[PDB]
Amino acid sequence: KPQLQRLAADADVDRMCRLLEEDGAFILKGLLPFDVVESFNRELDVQMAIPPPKGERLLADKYPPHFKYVPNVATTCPTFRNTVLINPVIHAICEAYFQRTGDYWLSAAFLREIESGMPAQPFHRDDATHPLMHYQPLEAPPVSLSVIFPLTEFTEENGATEVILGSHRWTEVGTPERDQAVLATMDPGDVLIVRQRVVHAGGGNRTTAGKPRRVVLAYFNSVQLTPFETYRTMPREMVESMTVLGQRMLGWRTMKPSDPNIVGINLIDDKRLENVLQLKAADSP
Amino acid sequence: KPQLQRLAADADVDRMCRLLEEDGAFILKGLLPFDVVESFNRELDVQMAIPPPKGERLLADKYPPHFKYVPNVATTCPTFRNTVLINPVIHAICEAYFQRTGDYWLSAAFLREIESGMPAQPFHRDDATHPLMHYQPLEAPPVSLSVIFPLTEFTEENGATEVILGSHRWTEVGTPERDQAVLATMDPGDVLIVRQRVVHAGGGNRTTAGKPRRVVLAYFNSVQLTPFETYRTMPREMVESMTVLGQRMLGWRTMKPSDPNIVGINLIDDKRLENVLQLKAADS
Ligand SMILES: [Co+2]
Ligand SMILES: [Fe+2]
Ligand SMILES: [Fe+2]
Repeated sequence: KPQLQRLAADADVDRMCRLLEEDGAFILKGLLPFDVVESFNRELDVQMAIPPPKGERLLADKYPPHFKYVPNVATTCPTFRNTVLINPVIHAICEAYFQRTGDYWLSAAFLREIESGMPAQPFHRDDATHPLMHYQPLEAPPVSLSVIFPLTEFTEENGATEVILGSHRWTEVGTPERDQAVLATMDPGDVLIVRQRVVHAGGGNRTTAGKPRRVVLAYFNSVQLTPFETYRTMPREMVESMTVLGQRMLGWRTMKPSDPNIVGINLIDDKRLENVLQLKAADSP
Repeated sequence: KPQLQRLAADADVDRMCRLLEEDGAFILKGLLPFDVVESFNRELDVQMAIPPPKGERLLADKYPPHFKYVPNVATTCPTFRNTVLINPVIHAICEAYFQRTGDYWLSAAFLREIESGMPAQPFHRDDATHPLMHYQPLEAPPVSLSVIFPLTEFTEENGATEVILGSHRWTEVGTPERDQAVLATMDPGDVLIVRQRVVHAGGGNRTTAGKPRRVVLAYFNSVQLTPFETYRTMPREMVESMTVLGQRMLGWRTMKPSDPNIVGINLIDDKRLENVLQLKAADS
């Protein structure tokens, strides 16, 4: 079976862009150094250690108490906010991928941890958070890109993501067989990039030794689509410590869909949002 | 030749909905009382008298100087924010129209004034702010609704909006003649309601004298779609003086697209935005 291509960080962007249209997915090998990965893991550990609140939790309250989830990791994990989120290889890919739709930003970035004994996900498309995506035709400009960060090893046994190459060209998901998929086996620091409409499934975790598989999922969307997570409650001090790119990703700046939108989006008083807010940024100068 | 149906403000919503799927548009007669129309007009006169800006204007700078425009009237006109934005009939229509896509909110509401001697708009659909709308099939859940408030009289002289009935079912805009459209002639306090994909055009203004024609356009979108105007810089006192419904329309609350989105949208910390912000409201 044709496998997912593993590319070094210096790989050609045109090539990556074409990989996404032909195969629908690929892996960037060793993008994040191990020190970044381990700093990110420790920040995430802090969040998972927090005793559960007394109040409502929108997603978590639907699941049993052993559910492992960290929402909107950019507000609590400085390593993601300052290093992972603004990786220039990721954004080179995004800019080439989103060329026909225009600007993109971060819709969500969150931790999942899959424990030993968990079954695999059903095969699906990532068209549920913004259901209108389910009706976009294949040839329309893509509005969503999935970026999957393994924070432990992804192996065959512990549930490496199952991806069916070319499946973004299918009419429906149907009920595909597992052996039609290939495995995104990976080391921490690798990155898996998945095109809109590609049929895939988390592999669960069939190990029995008690070692959980840890994944951070980041969804970059056209700025036409409302971010699932809103970063508007970030303190000004935190917002201003980020770079312009980071501020743009977290919804703090006016953005531009492609023509025929010739004005922009996410603005106020006919001015750019960062101007009305007098937003400073770390790399303004 | 079929005309725009004129309906009483208290008409049945099922009939308003049949019209939007058959004609694609209709007119509500006398929805806003005269005292609402007058105070709204007074609040817009204040903004119209604000001196010309010193910095860039994202929209205004794109067009010649006869472009009279007041963006995001929700933040500067209390009558719109406290009365027109939350009108219960408008929302009965919206809830029915957006049933398949789920929750909706305000993408934009703004004032345009069209002086004498202005030519009509080219025929078009309202699919430019969110270009992905161009590729949605006709059968897919609608994600946008246009609500047009005449603040002066719309007449055949001064450029009442031209609407081509049933044109939401066309594959493309094409090159339609002006005589394929019917005119949304209205008095202030009426409301023109236009379905997504309906071909239409601003009438311009064929008059030679007279004050400009004045219109407030509100675009209501699925909460899946990012609001053109962000109301996030409204002061907390202003936000908490509004009703829950008002806060939802202006992006200050977590919202719910339809299943299979089973969590919602516009949340933070796995919590509702209004709960993180400890947001009071006029009616909660
Ligand atoms: Co003719
Ligand atoms: Fe998925
Ligand atoms: Fe229009």
